[PDB]
Amino acid sequence: KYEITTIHNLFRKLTHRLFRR
Repeated sequence: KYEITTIHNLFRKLTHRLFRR
């Protein structure tokens, strides 16, 4: 559950800020 669930729930901060950067 860490592909589309936690990936956008616990990474939303990075995805919107510095996903890979």
